[PDB]
This record gives sequence, structure tokens and C-alpha cells, in this order.
Amino acid sequence: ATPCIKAISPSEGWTTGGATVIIIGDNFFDGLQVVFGTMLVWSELITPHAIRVQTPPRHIPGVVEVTLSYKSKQFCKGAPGRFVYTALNEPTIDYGFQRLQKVIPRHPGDPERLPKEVLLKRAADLVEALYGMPHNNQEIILKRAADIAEALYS
Amino acid sequence: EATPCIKAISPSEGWTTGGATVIIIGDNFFDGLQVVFGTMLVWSELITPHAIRVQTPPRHIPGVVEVTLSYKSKQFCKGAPGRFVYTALNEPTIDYGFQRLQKVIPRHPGDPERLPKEVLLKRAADLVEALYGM
Repeated sequence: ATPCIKAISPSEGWTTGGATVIIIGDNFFDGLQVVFGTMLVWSELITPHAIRVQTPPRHIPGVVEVTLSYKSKQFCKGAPGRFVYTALNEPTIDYGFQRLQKVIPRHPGDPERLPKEVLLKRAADLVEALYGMPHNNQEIILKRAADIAEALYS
Repeated sequence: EATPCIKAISPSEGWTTGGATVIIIGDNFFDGLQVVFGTMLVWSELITPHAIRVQTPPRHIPGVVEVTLSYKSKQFCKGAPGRFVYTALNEPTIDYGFQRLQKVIPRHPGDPERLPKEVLLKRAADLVEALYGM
């Protein structure tokens, strides 16, 4: 029997993506994929009734229908989930961390998920290391970072 | 028999300030089956026979708490409980990281004398991502 979607938690994320979401339904299995509108993402299989995905980025805020796909075949077109994308405005403590989890480099032999303290440590290291640079590298990095910031928050 | 159990918690972490929505994933749930965080009864709600929606309580102290289920004084999952981890913004480990960053973060026109933790993280991340390929 085919995979179905019964609930999505959370049912709402930032347009920048990267948010962990739990898809709850029936008949899930390994290698299944989740469709956010038209965007495919892969999913980690928790149990046959729960699947874990990371929200893909979307350039426009609003409702998207959520469906499932295996090997380019689509399920749930008749009973879709709904996920909502919102525009990110004010940064938050929780977002800053999710963000750091993605961008912070991992020394060999780390856990799959770095503890908040490590992130803050490594982050501190690299930002200090930037201050002691040829300035030619500094102007570029700061211009880059300013571009990144301008694109996420508006 | 049809005895309740917990395969996973999502997320498995939260702040001591509480309020987080968490999904409890397992088999054999039903209307009225209740969720316990240590010994406190948390607000729960059935989604399907396989997923319960809870909302975390505040906690005075960080640490791992065992999550169990219970119905009519009878208590399940004591053998192999779910484990939710509470962390606080004030663990020395965490607060140190923040101070370091507070001094290392560049200042723009119109900045407070101390930068909100959100701002430290935002800028930190932006600079760390920009450091790629370099």
C-alpha cells in the first residue's frame, strides 16, 4: 500500500529553508522523497510512520502542497500536506544556531549534531582569525558576508 | 500486548524556558494516553496512533529528562524511555562562547554597547559562511 501524509510538524518555516520537519503518516520506507511544491528533498526514515526532512529554500512566501515521491513516481497528489513559508525578518537565537550548525566546519570524529557550545567555540575562533588577515582578504569576506545577510533578511 | 512505547522524540532538545512543540513517535497510542517529563505531566495531544504532540514545560535546571507515558496511574515506557535534553543559555560553556563572540564581532552604525545574542549569532554565521573557499 502507498505512503500517505497525515501530519507535518512544524507546518511552517522560513523561506531560507534548512528547518527540520517531521512528516507523519503510513507506509514510509528508506529512500523516499518529499516534495515541497515542486522541490524534491530526501528524507531520513525514523519509523514506518515518521520521516524527517529539511525544508528546501523558497523565494516566495506562501502555502505549498506537500507530497511524496519514490523514484520519480508521485504519491499523495489527492491528499497533500500543507507547509507554509514565511519571510524572515528579525533574527532569532534559534535561527542563528540552526544556521551555525550548517556553516560551521567539522573536525574529524565529531558527533552528527554539534552541541551549541562547540558551534560557539569554533565560530569564535574563525572570526578572531579573520581580524588577523592581510586586509585584502578582509574587505572581500566582509563584503561577502554583507551580501549573505542582505539576501536572507529584508 | 498492545502496550505503548516510544521509538523517538522530535526534536530531542529544547531550552529550559520551555514552550517547544515536540513530537513523540512510537506505537500503540490512544486518546487519553498521557505524557510525563520526569514526573511532571506535560500537555499532550494525540495526532495518530503513532504520534503524540506535546509542548515542553519550563525547567529550572538543564539536563536529560526521561519521557514516559501513563494511563490511569499505570505507567509505560519506564524500561526504555524517550530522552529529551534541556539546555540553558546560561551554562558556563554556552555563556563563554557568547562573550568571546561579543568582543570579536564587528560593529556597525547604531549598535548597542552590548549586542543581543541573536545579533552575535547572525553575524557570526554570516562571517563563517563567507570564509569559504578562502
